[PDB]
Amino acid sequence: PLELTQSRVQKIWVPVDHRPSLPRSNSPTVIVMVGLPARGKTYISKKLTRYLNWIGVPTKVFNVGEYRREAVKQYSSYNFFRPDNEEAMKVRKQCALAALRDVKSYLAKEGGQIAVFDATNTTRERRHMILHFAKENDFKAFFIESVCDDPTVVASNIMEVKISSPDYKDCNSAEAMDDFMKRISCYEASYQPLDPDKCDRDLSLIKVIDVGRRFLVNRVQDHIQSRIVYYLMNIHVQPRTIYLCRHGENEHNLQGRIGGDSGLSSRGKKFASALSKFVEEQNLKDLRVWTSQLKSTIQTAEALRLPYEQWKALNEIDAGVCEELTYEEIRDTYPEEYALREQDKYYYRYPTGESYQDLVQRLEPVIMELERQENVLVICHQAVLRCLLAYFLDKSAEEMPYLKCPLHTVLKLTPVAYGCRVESIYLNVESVCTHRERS
Amino acid sequence: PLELTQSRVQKIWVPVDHRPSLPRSNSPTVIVMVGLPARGKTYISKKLTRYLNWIGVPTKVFNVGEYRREAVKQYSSYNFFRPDNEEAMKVRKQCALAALRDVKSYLAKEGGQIAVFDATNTTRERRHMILHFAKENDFKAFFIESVCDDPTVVASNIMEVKISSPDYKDCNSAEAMDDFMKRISCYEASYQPLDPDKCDRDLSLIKVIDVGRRFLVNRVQDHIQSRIVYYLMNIHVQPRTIYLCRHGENEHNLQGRIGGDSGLSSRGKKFASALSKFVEEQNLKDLRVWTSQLKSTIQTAEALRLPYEQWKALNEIDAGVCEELTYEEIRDTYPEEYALREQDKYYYRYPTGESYQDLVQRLEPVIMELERQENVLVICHQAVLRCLLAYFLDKSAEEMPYLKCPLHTVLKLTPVAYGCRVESIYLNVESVCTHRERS
Ligand SMILES: N#Cc1c(N)n(Cc2ccccc2)c2ccc(Oc3ccc(NC(=O)CN)cc3)cc12
Ligand SMILES: N#Cc1c(N)n(Cc2ccccc2)c2ccc(Oc3ccc(NC(=O)CN)cc3)cc12
Ligand SMILES: O=P(O)(O)OC[C@H]1O[C@](O)(CO)[C@@H](O)[C@@H]1O
Ligand SMILES: O=P(O)(O)OC[C@H]1O[C@](O)(CO)[C@@H](O)[C@@H]1O
Repeated sequence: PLELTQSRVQKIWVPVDHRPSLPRSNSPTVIVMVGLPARGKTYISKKLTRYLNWIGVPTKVFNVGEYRREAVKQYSSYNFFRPDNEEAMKVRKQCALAALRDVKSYLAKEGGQIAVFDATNTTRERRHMILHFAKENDFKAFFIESVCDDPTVVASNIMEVKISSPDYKDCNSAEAMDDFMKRISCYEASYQPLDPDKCDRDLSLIKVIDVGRRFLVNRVQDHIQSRIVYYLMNIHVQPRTIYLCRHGENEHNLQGRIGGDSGLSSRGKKFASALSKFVEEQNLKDLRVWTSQLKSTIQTAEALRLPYEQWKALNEIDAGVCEELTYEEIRDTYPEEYALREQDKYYYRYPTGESYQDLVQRLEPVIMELERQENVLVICHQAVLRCLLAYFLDKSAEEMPYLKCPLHTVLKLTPVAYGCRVESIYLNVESVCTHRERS
Repeated sequence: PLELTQSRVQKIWVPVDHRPSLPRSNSPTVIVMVGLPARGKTYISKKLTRYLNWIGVPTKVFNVGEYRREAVKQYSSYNFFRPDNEEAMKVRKQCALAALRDVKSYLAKEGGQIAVFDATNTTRERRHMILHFAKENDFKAFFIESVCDDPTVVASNIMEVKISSPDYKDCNSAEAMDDFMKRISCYEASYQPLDPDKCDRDLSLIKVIDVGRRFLVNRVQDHIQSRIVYYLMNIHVQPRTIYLCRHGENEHNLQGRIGGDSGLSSRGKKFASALSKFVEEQNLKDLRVWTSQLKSTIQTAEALRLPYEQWKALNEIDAGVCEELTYEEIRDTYPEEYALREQDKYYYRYPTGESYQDLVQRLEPVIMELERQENVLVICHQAVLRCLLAYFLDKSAEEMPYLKCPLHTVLKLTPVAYGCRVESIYLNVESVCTHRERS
């Protein structure tokens, strides 16, 4: 009794499945965005979706405006958003219902876990309809409202991401700004904010007040909602830069050996000096420096003459029994293991070691702290860097083990208009190449 | 250049410190509890302190009532708490100032990081005085207010932990309840709740409303405050049971070998059956079962015929190079390593392996999820179990590696009146002993 087998790829112990002659084969969530236009609802939707997908929760944004741009060919003006525009009001409702139809298909038929319903959802009527849709489909509903009265914040959002919208292609900055202000005004009369005190007392919600200065949290039901709330409380919209790089070339790199805790080669030491000059030239008022607990990243940070913090979570992927071996020695000693990894690089777990999937779980606290911080330099390792980069660049689990993260190269990340601007800076020091493409 | 040495105990790479001829050698936080008596302030203080200490943040509670019980020998009645009691009002202020004096000494001179100031702090005047004390000593201030108007909740708190207070030793349940209600009334007139809208807008605070049904979060400044907020949102006061046990005896246990991924011995399989009978006899409506990804815990869970979830975070401490070795083989092959561990069992890191300190960091998400859940059975390993037990039993880092966690024994944890009631249930199946006392 209790016969188990270890799955070849993930190394998970499962009950031996001696299928008979005829082999026979929790609740999803609708995140409801709430608020007036230019309140960062799309910014929240996109960032939260990026984080949830990276941690392994399949998430998708359903933006009602995109359904509208598809149904109504060319956008002319705020007149489309008028409350007295009978025809456009019918079209807008149809677009919201078509988005909900795609929400049902995503959560009930496509293996999606979270659907972010990105719309104004400013009226109790619209929200009651979304709740009815959730209850009838056995979906949980979690509301995220963004409340802000600052005209500087509103004007800045219009200038940064609204004027550049496909709706304002034929318009100049002044026309687009004026039209958008009138467009916001169309929503102000019927806007009923969330009321957790009386009306929305039984709803699970978060009210993000004054661009995250204050929060009203009501009835957090589960793990995922609690995580979202913690995430929203850790992120900020302050300007900053994230620099990511690997340790300078090490002795194992020269021998083509994986893992281990070898020190910097002569070229690696040259990169470390080059990195110090680069850091100095960036003229950053304050900079946090993070390393792994492995020698090569610490030696690189030592060259900076700056305080640094060592994180065990930043240590390179653990290769288990394959540690300190070359890829040729892995193919010759463990050919089955080598081929299994090549076929499923993200989920593959090394024997007594890790997978890229395990790395994500380990790096989640790193990501949360990266979000809290401002200027940060992370000196790490190839697999760790691919994982962090997949988070910032919204790369899938399938692409993550193949992202190009060369040695002696700084990846400069600048958060701007929904995404991250990525600049690469090679510090002109030769090294070996450790990148291996798929087969 | 960049000469580093690896510290023998923790295995941390540090710059080689060639001290010259004459060798030369962030801000603490005051957590302010706010609210009327019988609002769970002491419950919050104690639980939060237990969590913060376990994760490695030195934390201490300063309860003003304990300073009062020390200054004023015997407690007679609510008359001591009267606003017109000039003498007792002076004494109570002196007690609060004496507690603050000990807060300053703890944070500035004893290496304490967090001081939980456990008092009513119901008036703006008292809170302004605490803020002045924090600003002058360069301490951060974070307010935690508990607001509840439910008379059932208040009466239940008086019955559960107030009537049994050293103040009510000579009183019967009815006298003590009546005196305590009058005592609460003494505070109601001068009570000024936190106002993050106008008056307390610049204060860093959390308002816990209706026993954690709702939260008002204002100006979370840093990492530790964000963590506290996340913790408060994950804990609950619902009745439940936590069962903790190790996998049934394995083949490595019989050989006296550490680590590895061996399967259950014949006795281990007998324990697994005994555990199923025990679980069945507990008659729990719902029960979550958690295991590690190691075979022995999964085989134990397989005997239950219940759904279970495997956590890589529950995997036994990694012994690095010492994996699959007996303690005799460790002492003979690695005598320096063996002696270093015996001297500093909590901080000692195995080469390419872990410390109990690393285990805590790995187990933090397990603890957070254990808090969210109700009835949970955790089937794990000796070092993992000691770490989890140290959290629930408020054991120090020094005691943690020596806690007794025998094989074939269930530790039944029942949360009641500030602590955890611990019941041990041996399932009458023989095994080897893996416990090793200090030398
Ligand atoms: N109202 C409004 C908002 C707005 N205009 N934006 C766009 C924006 C982009 C880049 C820079 C500034 C604003 C936002 C971007 C995000 C946003 O929601 C937030 C903002 C901040 C937090 N949390 C915190 O800041 C707590 N440390 C959580 C959610 C609100 C707005
Ligand atoms: N008012 C009041 C409270 C009160 N009487 N107690 C004592 C208590 C002990 C055991 C059982 C029930 C209540 C409390 C114990 C804790 C407490 O503060 C909480 C309560 C709940 C949370 N969070 C959540 O429940 C969110 N899942 C965070 C903090 C408030 C009270
Ligand atoms: O997943 P991949 O492509 O093998 O890359 C990860 C490897 O890269 C290295 O960082 C350097 O080759 C190794 O230490 C690690 O095993
Ligand atoms: O810290 P200690 O006392 O060595 O106990 C941890 C050890 O106990 C075991 O779980 C069983 O002996 C080992 O796998 C592990 O190395």
